[PDB]
Amino acid sequence: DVSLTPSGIKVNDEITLLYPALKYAEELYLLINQNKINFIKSMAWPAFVNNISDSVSFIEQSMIDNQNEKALILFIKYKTKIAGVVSFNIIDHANKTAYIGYWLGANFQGKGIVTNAINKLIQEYGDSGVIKRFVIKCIVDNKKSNATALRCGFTLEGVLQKAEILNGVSYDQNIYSKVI
Ligand SMILES: CC(C)(COP(=O)(O)OP(=O)(O)OC[C@H]1O[C@@H](n2cnc3c(N)ncnc32)[C@H](O)[C@@H]1OP(=O)(O)O)[C@@H](O)C(=O)NCCC(=O)NCCS
Ligand SMILES: CC(=O)N[C@@H](CC(=O)O)C(=O)N[P@@](=O)(OCCCN)OC[C@H]1O[C@@H](n2cnc3c(N)ncnc32)[C@H](O)[C@@H]1O
Repeated sequence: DVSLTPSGIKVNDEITLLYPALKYAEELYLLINQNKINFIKSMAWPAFVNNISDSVSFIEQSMIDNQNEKALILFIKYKTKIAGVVSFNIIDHANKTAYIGYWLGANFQGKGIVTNAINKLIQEYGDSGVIKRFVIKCIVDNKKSNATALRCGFTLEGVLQKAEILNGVSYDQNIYSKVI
């Protein structure tokens, strides 16, 4: 499979999902910083990304989790730029289940980048038999994330009451799955 390269997973001509590395810390940090105000509306961690050292620490932990298959954290490269992150936040091997996370900088939204990334990951891990069940959880009022889940052919399974806390406030999540 020529799409599986040493540096990452080639999705298409414009998108590669990069294995984390320290060389990305500066660009990743700058991207998060640029999007902090908007990102704080949908995720709990951006509020606390205050220096490049925070992105270094995130990269170091992500590499440890990747090594041990606890998670799969990938940095989305679109053309020449880091565009965001796509992940299996959790890989449950015993139950062949992966829980998916994602974000894109504002300048990279509206381009199908995360939908293409997710489709590629499901082909690679799902059609190979490693993962049987893929899961997306997202706050009910997160319009774009819900649209992405549906665009990727996931099915709504239910609503998880008060399941995600942002800034001390609990929000309901939709839980979506795609089963192989
Ligand atoms: C959720 C998030 C990743 C969605 O980004 P996105 O760009 O809409 O993601 P997709 O890859 O699904 O792209 C779909 C959009 O691209 C358009 N598009 C353009 N080219 C496309 C292609 N090749 N394929 C599919 N869609 C394409 C679609 O029309 C759609 O745009 P629209 O919203 O104007 O209808 C983004 O809003 C984000 O990062 N938000 C903040 C963080 C966050 O909420 N994360 C998830 C927490 S649950
Ligand atoms: C997104 C989605 O579909 N569902 C939701 C809801 C859910 O699953 O509970 C979700 O996963 N939300 P999320 O904010 O938290 C993940 C932990 C859940 N407890 O992660 C979003 C992205 O941010 C990345 N990410 C996390 N920390 C990061 C950091 N410090 N720097 C850069 N990227 C980071 C991460 O790798 C992922 O790709």
